[PDB]
Amino acid sequence: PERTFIMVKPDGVQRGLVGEVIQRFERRGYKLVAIKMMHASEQLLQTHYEALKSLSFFPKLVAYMSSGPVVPMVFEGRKVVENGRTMLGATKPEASCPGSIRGDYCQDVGRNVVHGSDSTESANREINLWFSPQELCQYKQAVDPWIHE
Amino acid sequence: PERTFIMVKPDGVQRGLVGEVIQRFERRGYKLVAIKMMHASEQLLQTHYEALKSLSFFPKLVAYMSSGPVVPMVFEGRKVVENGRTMLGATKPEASCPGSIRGDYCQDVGRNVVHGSDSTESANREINLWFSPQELCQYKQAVDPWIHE
Ligand SMILES: Nc1ncnc2c1ncn2[C@@H]1O[C@H](COP(=O)(O)OP(=O)(O)O)[C@@H](O)[C@H]1O
Ligand SMILES: Nc1ncnc2c1ncn2[C@@H]1O[C@H](COP(=O)(O)OP(=O)(O)O)[C@@H](O)[C@H]1O
Repeated sequence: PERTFIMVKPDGVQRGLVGEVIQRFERRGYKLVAIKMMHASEQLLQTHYEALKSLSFFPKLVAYMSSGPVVPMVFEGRKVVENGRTMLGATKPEASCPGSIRGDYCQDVGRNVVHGSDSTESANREINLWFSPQELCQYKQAVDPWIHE
Repeated sequence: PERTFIMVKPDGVQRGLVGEVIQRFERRGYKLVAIKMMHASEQLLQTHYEALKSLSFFPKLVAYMSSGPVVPMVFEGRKVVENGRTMLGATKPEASCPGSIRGDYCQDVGRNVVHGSDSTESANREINLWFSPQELCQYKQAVDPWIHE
């Protein structure tokens, strides 16, 4: 069961885009299995972005990502990691195509509304960092026979 | 700070309407301050519906509301309880007007997608039943000066 970690950033919350992000995944048949709103601590954010810890903008990113609530969530379905990346669009909004989240809503790489896992290994790490196993819900989608072979 | 308790029911999750419900409140300027997905236990559901415990359909409602995950959430803003009720529409979908959630999406009172508090006192009780105070996030909406006097 492929899963990906999606997270609305503080600017996505402020601009009222939480439902929009969820709905883009639901409309593609993906199964919401976990979600919550929280203030993320600096330590959690530093671990989440550990691959970037050596970059100049790391402290600014961490301080920004803790400056208002975020909405982490988990979606499940076929090719959800790769399709999640396409649906979010390029990291830099000016490189993203219309129809993607960042192409429709963003103008600045530093205010690009949403985070999504870039690989299966990253998804598994991020899911387990933000959610305990008991927060992940299991159910069978009624439309399952019509969304994949 | 007025708050209301909104909850997507198992049929709203199955039919991919979670983001739609959130977005109707965000588009009206209301502030999302708490959300999670969970399997609700029978005991929690019986307390939530305690006013109905003497009615014939009570056990069926409780069993149904525990048959798949739900998405409880909390919104904050001026007249959010009363406006929440109008936005959801009448309990019986056939009595609800188009433009409301149940008027747009529902055909059966027993599958009417979403729950919302019917009064301020009910909202405070339900919020505290489903969420500990630490799950409620506080922030200032940037659009605050433009959504109310
Ligand atoms: N040059 C930059 N200046 C400011 N913020 C940046 C810059 N590059 C990346 N960021 C922020 O840090 C995050 C790092 O994520 P990354 O894995 O590089 O790409 P993506 O967010 O598309 O997965 C970005 O989403 C963005 O918000
Ligand atoms: N006659 C009925 N048959 C089956 N289910 C019902 C019936 N009446 C109410 N319910 C269910 O129980 C819930 C009780 O909520 P109630 O406070 O009566 O109205 P509302 O849901 O509009 O606040 C309804 O939302 C509905 O899902």
